[PDB]
Amino acid sequence: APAVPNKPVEVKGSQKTVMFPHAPHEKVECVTCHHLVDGKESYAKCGSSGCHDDLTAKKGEKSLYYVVHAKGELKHTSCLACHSKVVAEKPELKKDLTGCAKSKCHP
Ligand code: HEM
Ligand code: HEM
Ligand code: HEM
Ligand code: HEM
Repeated sequence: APAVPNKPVEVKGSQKTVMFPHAPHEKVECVTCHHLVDGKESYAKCGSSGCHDDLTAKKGEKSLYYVVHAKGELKHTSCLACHSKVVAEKPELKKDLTGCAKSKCHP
């Protein structure tokens, strides 16, 4: 695999950009997020052409907003789905990991 980035990286939408840190996710398997595509591994950007390249729609497989924020029923784990399970076990982190304002994603 390539080396994991050692600094936070940009995740751009149509209007806002959020910084993603790999360090706190050191014990999550790479494949949980960089999922297989047509049975092969890939570390391309999520919003790459032919991937989740619709930067304005809020629903649908092709929407980057949806694959990031949807709370349930998906084929792979979204950022908000996993963070909601962590907050049930560590409720002190609710606003940092799930808030829409003043959180670690949208400070
Ligand atoms: C597991 C150790 C693992 C590896 C390896 C890895 C690599 C990696 C690379 C090479 C990039 C840069 C992509 C580029 O082409 O610029 C990258 C970026 C993102 N990653 Fe990652 N990553 C590993 C693990 C994880 C885990 C566990 C998750 C989810 C919690 C995750 C997520 C992301 C995200 C988001 C990005 C940014 C993509 C974008 O569209 O900007 N990585 N990773
Ligand atoms: C970048 C790390 C990235 C993320 C994040 C991500 C998430 C993701 C989710 C949550 C789903 C399920 C959506 C649903 O159930 O409606 C999902 C599904 C697909 N993905 Fe994805 N995805 C990331 C990376 C990439 C890349 C680099 C591509 C293009 C090669 C891509 C494509 C797809 C496709 C196609 C699907 C639908 C079928 C499936 O495998 O579930 N994703 N992704
Ligand atoms: C989806 C790409 C996604 C994002 C975005 C994301 C962000 C994120 C941040 C900003 C933090 C806080 C770290 C800090 O304050 O420096 C954080 C922390 C944790 N996350 Fe996350 N995360 C995304 C995805 C996922 C997934 C899919 C999981 C679970 C499979 C996950 C888990 C965690 C955990 C655990 C932490 C640390 C919590 C703690 O106990 O301190 N994240 N994430
Ligand atoms: C709380 C549920 C919450 C809301 C609501 C929210 C909104 C939001 C918007 C409107 C954007 C901009 C869309 C665009 O520019 O196209 C956006 C972008 C991102 N968000 Fe978000 N968001 C909420 C919560 C969180 C949390 C807790 C995290 C981190 C786990 C997070 C992450 C992201 C990421 C990544 C982006 C950029 C990619 C994209 O969705 O286009 N959000 N958010």
